[PDB]
Amino acid sequence: RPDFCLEPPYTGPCKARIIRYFYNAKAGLCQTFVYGGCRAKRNNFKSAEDCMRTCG
Amino acid sequence: RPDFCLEPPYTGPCKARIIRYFYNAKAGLCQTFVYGGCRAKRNNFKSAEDCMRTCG
Amino acid sequence: RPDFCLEPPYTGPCKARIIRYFYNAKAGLCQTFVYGGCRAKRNNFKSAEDCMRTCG
Amino acid sequence: RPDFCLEPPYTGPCKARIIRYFYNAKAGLCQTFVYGGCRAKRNNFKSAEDCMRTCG
Amino acid sequence: RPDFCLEPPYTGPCKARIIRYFYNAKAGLCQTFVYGGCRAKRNNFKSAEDCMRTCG
Amino acid sequence: RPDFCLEPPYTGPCKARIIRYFYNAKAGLCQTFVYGGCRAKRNNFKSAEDCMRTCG
Amino acid sequence: RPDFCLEPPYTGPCKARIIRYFYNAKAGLCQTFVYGGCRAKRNNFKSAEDCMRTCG
Amino acid sequence: RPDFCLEPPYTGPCKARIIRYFYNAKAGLCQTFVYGGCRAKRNNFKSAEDCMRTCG
Amino acid sequence: RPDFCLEPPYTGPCKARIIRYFYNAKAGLCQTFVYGGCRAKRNNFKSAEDCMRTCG
Amino acid sequence: RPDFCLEPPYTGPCKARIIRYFYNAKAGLCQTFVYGGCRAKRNNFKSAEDCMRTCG
Repeated sequence: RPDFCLEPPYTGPCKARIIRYFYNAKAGLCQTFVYGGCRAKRNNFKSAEDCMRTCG
Repeated sequence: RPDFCLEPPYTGPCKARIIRYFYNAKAGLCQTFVYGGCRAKRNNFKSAEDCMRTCG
Repeated sequence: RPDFCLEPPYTGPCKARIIRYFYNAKAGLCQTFVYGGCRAKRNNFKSAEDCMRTCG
Repeated sequence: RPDFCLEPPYTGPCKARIIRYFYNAKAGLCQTFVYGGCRAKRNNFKSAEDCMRTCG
Repeated sequence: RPDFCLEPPYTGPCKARIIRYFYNAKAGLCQTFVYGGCRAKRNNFKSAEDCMRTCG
Repeated sequence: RPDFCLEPPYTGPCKARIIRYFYNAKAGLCQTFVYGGCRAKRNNFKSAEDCMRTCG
Repeated sequence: RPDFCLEPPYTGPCKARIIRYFYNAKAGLCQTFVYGGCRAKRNNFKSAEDCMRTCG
Repeated sequence: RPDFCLEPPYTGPCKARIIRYFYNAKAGLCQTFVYGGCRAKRNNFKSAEDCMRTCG
Repeated sequence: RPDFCLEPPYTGPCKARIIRYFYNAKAGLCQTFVYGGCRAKRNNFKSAEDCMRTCG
Repeated sequence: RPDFCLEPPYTGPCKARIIRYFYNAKAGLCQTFVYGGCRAKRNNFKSAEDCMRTCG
């Protein structure tokens, strides 16, 4: 799996409360987190399917 | 049905106001609740279809 | 995890070509499969989020 | 619950393969079926949430 | 039409601002209202299609 | 209501099987029909909400 | 085109921040506006496709 | 408006029947067409909102 | 690519927190930003697919 | 970018006609392709946003 899959979720400086998925390396699966709407990091997926396939 | 279907809905510490479904064992059906966006428990479904099938 | 998470994906007798998710116990993650539209088994999720949480 | 909730699912004369929900009075929950796209009966829901609330 | 179709829309105690549909018996059609996310009444539909068919 | 609301649903020459809504003047409400994907007439709505408001 | 297509967008008294489309007669096209969630006027479309066809 | 807004809709060699929008320069608005799923040209929009804004 | 693809993202005067995509000419790809809900500029896409094709 | 981003799109053995995105290394952007519904490879994204961020 890609190295960015090991990064902690990043909400960012923006004010939106949008649900995104990130890979939790410790748990071994993708979980939800609140994304601000801008300046996203690579461990940020709009689709859980994409999260599992890319990082799983 | 799985034991987690008996736990009460858990909103969590996050600030989002997202609608999710949980199985209400008493009522015998799935109902809506507000999910915060993180630290979800197992009785939390994005799709009502999934909620009925998994817990119904 | 629930025992139904161990059953193979079931397309069913119906003629629709709808994408659903099922838990692949060997792979340790949820994958896609084509659902016919009726007579679904429990290892059938409309949302990948629901699949990981329920069976992961 | 409304009397139409006791009707069997009706696919109709049209050629589409769309997933809809109907209340299965015997099973006591909503299930999926393939809707043709036209001439729908009342026990036909686009949302599973609506199906459980209206007929549950 | 079902008796619950005659009830006024109920937002509920929760804080979400989700759009739902309710049947306006006076107007003879379904209209939008803001649902809080929990403790929904029967005259609350996620889909306008479901609202017209159930109450129309 | 607009005059186009009185027109019969028009599927068109294209091959797609997409669900759309049209106003049924006789029934006094919007119903579903299968749209081919091209050369749409005015009594064709992607949203049932839009159909009721425009033609209801 | 219908006369309601000439009305200015109406947000309404409700507290939601939902994106809707309205026909801008001067610009000759549909644009976005923030709908409150209730008491909608006719120049309010959930789908841009519906807006262009109904008012264009 | 961009020059690609003047090109005719292109379905492509693929077998899917997906609805997309294209700008009809003559009609002065965006209309639907069936996209095959691959080798898309620039006058192909997933969202009608994007089509009006980009080409309108 | 169109000249509007070079303009910075514009949130606008409205109060909604909606995610949209804009083309980042320097980065050479589309990124997310928070749109207010009204008075949109041309470098604002509802679909990321549309953003890459139009500006990429 | 990950090595799987260099792989050609893979439709698979299944019979569904679902649109997915894949990274076209030569073009330097994500494009659409038809996915069969099963046995997906890593260069397969449900969201174009995810495709650009993961492979861009």
